Amino acid sequence: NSNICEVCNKWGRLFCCDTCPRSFHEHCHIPSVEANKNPWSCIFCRIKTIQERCPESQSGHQESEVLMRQMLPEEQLKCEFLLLKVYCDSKSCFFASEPYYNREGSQGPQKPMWLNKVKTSLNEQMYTRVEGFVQDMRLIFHNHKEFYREDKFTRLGIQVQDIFEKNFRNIFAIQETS
Ligand SMILES: [Zn+2]
Ligand SMILES: [Zn+2]
Ligand SMILES: [Zn+2]
Repeated sequence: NSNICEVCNKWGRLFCCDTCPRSFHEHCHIPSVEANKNPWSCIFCRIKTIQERCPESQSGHQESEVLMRQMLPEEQLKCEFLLLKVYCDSKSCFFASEPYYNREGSQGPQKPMWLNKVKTSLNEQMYTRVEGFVQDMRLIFHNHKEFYREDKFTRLGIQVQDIFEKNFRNIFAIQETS
């Protein structure tokens, strides 16, 4: 197994996966690492298995169809994974915790959002469809863009959104286009 967290790339108190070499801190894994379960499989492994069990799930889908899906166990897991994929980028630190807004010539967003809030929402099963999750994720980056305006810091929003969007298209096998 690995000696650093797959998500945050640090050593510490790690829990090792039984079916692959990855390792995680307890609250870096999504969901948080389970109390017992021997063997244990991580979220990467559990996603692999869904794809192997249904090979045609990798065929192209329309975004619109994927968003209307109900949050049944397998879509809940893919959303969890997609969220984990964003936390794997170090720049996620700017979007993790609750923001505040006091900049000359800007107003705060009507609906603030951050990664840890979406984590808690997924944890508490507050989304009934994929759409609710995706909307809150996009809202994070949209809020950033509108607030920081021409300040070059807006680039951080574009960049982490791109990681979100790429992984969205991969996990949910969105039809490739030109
Ligand atoms: Zn970690
Ligand atoms: Zn694994
Ligand atoms: Zn099948």
